[PDB]
Formats: sequence, C-alpha cells, structure tokens
Amino acid sequence: SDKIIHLTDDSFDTDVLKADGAILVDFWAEWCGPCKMIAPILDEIADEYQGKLTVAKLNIDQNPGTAPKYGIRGIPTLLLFKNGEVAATKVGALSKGQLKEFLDANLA
Repeated sequence: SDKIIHLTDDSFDTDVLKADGAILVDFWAEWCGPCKMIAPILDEIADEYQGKLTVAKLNIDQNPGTAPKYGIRGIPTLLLFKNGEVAATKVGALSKGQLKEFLDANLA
C-alpha cells in the first residue's frame, strides 16, 4: 500500500463520493488472498499513474456496509470512480497489462 489510499465507509463520502479526478477503489479483505496478490500490482500502477490515477483500497471486513451499497458481487472488486461516478468496474483480479489497459481506457 506504499502509494495506496486506504478508505473507510466513513471517509468514502468525502474521499470518493465528493471526489474530483479518477479514483480506483479496490474493495478487499485480509482473508481474500487475491487482494494481496493484486496489492503490489496496484502499488506499481499507483506509482506509474502518479497524479493521473488515485489508487485506493477499501477494507470490507472493517467496512461491510460498502459491499451492499455498491452491490459487491465478490472481492477483489475494483470500482473506478470518476468524480464520485462509477465509470467502470472489475470483479476479480487482473494482470498488470490488462489493468493498465483497463485504467488507460477509462482515463482516456
């Protein structure tokens, strides 16, 4: 999480819903192995897209309410919030290339 924003339900309002720019919100949980697998990828992405994409992580174990709120199907769940509006989303993990493509395609 070297360059990742750890969100909470409480902070979600101001940090995501009242955001400006592109925020990639990765919903995760300690037990959800693949979240840990993508974590370094998300950090690399965060570094690569510094100032272009705000990479964020949201711990659902601590913040369950977010899952129902965003009809989360299963974690890891990446929600790409442009100014509080979900521009795109991804259920499950991604490879670095595909993730870069996905993000780039949204950022445009």
